[PDB]
Amino acid sequence: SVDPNQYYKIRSQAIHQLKVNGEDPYPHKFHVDISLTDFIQKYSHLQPGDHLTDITLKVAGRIHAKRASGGKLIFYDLRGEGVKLQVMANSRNYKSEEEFIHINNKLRRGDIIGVQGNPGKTKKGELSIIPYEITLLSPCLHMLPHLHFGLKDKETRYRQRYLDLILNDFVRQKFIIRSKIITYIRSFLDELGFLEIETPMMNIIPGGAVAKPFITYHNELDMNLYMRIAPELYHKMLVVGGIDRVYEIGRQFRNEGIDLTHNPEFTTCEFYMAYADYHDLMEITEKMVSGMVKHITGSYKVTYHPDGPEGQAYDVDFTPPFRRINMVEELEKALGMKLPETNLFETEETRKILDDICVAKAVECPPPRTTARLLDKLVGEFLEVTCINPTFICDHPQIMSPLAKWHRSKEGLTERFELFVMKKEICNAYTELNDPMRQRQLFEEQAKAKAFIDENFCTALEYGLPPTAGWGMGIDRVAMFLTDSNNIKEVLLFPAMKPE
Amino acid sequence: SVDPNQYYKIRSQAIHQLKVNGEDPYPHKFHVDISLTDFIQKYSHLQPGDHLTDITLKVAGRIHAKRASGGKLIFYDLRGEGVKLQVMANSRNYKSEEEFIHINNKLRRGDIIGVQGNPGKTKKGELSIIPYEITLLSPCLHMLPHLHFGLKDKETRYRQRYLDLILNDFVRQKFIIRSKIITYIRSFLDELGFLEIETPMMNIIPGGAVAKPFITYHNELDMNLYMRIAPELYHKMLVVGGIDRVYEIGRQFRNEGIDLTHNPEFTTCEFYMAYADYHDLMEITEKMVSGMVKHITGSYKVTYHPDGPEGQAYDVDFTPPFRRINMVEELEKALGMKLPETNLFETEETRKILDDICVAKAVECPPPRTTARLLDKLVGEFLEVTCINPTFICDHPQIMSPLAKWHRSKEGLTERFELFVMKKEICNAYTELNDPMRQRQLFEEQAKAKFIDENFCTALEYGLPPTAGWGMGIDRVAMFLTDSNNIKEVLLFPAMKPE
Repeated sequence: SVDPNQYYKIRSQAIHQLKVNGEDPYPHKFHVDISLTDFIQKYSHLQPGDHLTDITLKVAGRIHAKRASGGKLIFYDLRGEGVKLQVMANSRNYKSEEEFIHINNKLRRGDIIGVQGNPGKTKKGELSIIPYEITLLSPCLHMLPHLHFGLKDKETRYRQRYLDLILNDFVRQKFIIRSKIITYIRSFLDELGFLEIETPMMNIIPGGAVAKPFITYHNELDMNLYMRIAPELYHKMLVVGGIDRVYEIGRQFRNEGIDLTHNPEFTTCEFYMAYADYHDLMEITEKMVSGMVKHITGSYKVTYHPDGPEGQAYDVDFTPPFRRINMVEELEKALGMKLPETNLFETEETRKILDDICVAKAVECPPPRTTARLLDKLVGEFLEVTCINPTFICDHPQIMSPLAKWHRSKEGLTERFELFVMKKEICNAYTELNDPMRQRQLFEEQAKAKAFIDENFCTALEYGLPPTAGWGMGIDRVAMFLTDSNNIKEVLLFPAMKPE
Repeated sequence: SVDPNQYYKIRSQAIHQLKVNGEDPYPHKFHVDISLTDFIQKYSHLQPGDHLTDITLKVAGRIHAKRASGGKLIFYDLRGEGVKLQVMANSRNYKSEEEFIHINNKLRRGDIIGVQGNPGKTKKGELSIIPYEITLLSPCLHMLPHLHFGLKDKETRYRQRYLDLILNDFVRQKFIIRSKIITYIRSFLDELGFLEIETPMMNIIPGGAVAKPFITYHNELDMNLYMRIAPELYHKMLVVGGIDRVYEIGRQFRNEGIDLTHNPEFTTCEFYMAYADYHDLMEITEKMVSGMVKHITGSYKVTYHPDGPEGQAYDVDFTPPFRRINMVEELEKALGMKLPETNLFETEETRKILDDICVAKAVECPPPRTTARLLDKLVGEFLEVTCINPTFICDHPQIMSPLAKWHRSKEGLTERFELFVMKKEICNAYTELNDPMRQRQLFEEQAKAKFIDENFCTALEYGLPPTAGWGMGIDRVAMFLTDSNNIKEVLLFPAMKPE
């Protein structure tokens, strides 16, 4: 058999031969009279045997199958826009029989062609176009996988997305879903009077987050810049400036390991809303997420395959209202035991109480075994695994929530929630800090662990930030869950890949 | 008078004392019953003298002016959402007289306060809220500029945008316009069946563009990455994959000088459309841009100040159809002269004809004086300066358009256009190249003048349909539609040379 390299060499020669022969297989243009989708909807009503010799139309697409029948009849499987239309190339209906031979002899599977012909339906009842003229618009120089075998190797799909999209329609449907999600988010927030904003992705200071950053050098400034991890601080500065409702769906950057659940660049949505608290955002999140799912999917009911198409299937019910649980209470109810008072979560006596609880319940916790990390491990093992449907986990302790405002009624807790779906977090929200002295404390304590402080942002707080609530969502993970992908590369058009 | 640092120290102490005194001026929250804008529309019908003791409402905002009248009556100018509402704090109407004294003594200009009170209108006819209780929500610890004097120093405005927004409402309107522009573009393209996509901003190779790049090191990969200059190559790979219409409104990065018209990161919109040429995109561009202007501004007519509010004012008429000019033809018509044949633009004698023409018409052109650069200077001096209204400049010569497909009818020209507004280009479009050998040639020529995207060459070897591309600088469009002669005016947080 021919191998891929020999096929590519032979076909490049043929196309080169077409050029020198005055038949350049890359012509200036091909105006399409109608899309394949319109053609199918406009002419699906025809009866087996029909042929409209009175209507000539120009369509185009890519050849996926070429089946010769008798030598004066050829069938082409023409694909585009996720649909398919048969080209019944019948010599007697072509411009001329000599040209009919000439065009069929040059066309191969994968070629992009333009078809000018008549609508019709075969005797078997297959909607077809009877071509008067076929034009090779762009040839496929490479050998495509066997028809019906397709492209299944994930590494190849992710490194050649164009090939994945040529062969796999479900991949096209995935990225349509992803775009619909972002579009839906903008519609929802725009209708609530939020201003969609653009803030810097390059900053002079890295800031207090533990995340390892991308560093780049600015030659004109003789200075280093750091790629952003979140737009948070710029958004609140705009809230200080009087823009009460702001959101940004943008790229963030993390300089860490690349694998199936980690990409160096990713997409988040953050919004900040003056004079709201986390209960306001909870109601906002419920309506947005439930409405998104029903609008894009058709139902509140969604099935998801955490381990792959052949693995277990989980039914995820987005029917509002979402289940609401308070972290400490449900953790007590799930353990079947009373935990210490919430204002005692900083004493060492409660730390070992929790340490013992992890020992007794075989809950893994690597060092440091702090109260915060032990609680976090216990919650993930007793409360997050339970959250298959969308579930708000609420009122986290302060010792686990440094950035959030304190709870008004309950000592030691904060005004915070996390929305969990399929055991994973999909958005974070809490009432923000607006005391400039408290913000300076947090920046210094973050800096102490690093070894910077955003003095500009501290100054902005000194001018006055109103009470504000913040919200953040990972778009990629939402896209995974709504495209039934157990992998982040499935929802990234061009995922970062560890080089060959 | 007190200087700003002494004011900040005195007010910080006072707020600290409020804390230790159990009246923390940062309370958890303040629920607003109604926005200032809704309040104004709902209660502007009231009569001078009215006071609705039958309605209690909670509003909030920032104090911009505090004028005491007699000691039991104080007026506060409360601002928010770009609007303004007066608080007529009347002691007889407050919760209690001691609390009324206590709250007014702590409030200063700039403080964010919550007001619970009754709608009403004073005898002068000013819509007001009669407070039953005022709450300090966040104090302004810094001295603000004198009322009526505001913030005018551009450098200060750009380094403290929050302060610029506090003091200058026109700045708020500008960035509302900017968001409307991006939103309008998405609306237009989505309705034409375009898929809004996200393509990588980090790549392993810089690519052939002359642009100076940002380089960053990936530790886990032990490799350098380059910040993108355009998403072009990823979009066409998606068109190869069968997604015929794609667009991306995203950030690009250039590592060059920072000044009033240059920022290291900026926003463009690119889209690619299978089976279209530049005439298709010309009609698309006309409808999008004209419709955008009328939708956001209310008219096709826009006024613009290239040199500032006190300088010359230009009327820019976006009424379709836009004027269309063919570069070589109008350059001949404008020069009053016949140029050489369009297929002779590579001979040295045609280069010297043009060199002489620039000498005779005093058109500055620095070396190298190639045919391409001499034409470009002549076009900018004779054809682009005239383009005040939106004007399509079309059919550029091949010698000036390496990325564009060749024109079938006119030898030496390409299938290309540029949309010019106020003498500046705002979008470029042409019929793309899809011959994989030709793209490889272009990549090789780009590489010698310094790389080759082998992956993108392979994708073309699988087959790219005839496709047309389109690109627009959002920032420059935002400038022209917010009457800004400066890029920092349309960037929320512009890059700034270190103090």
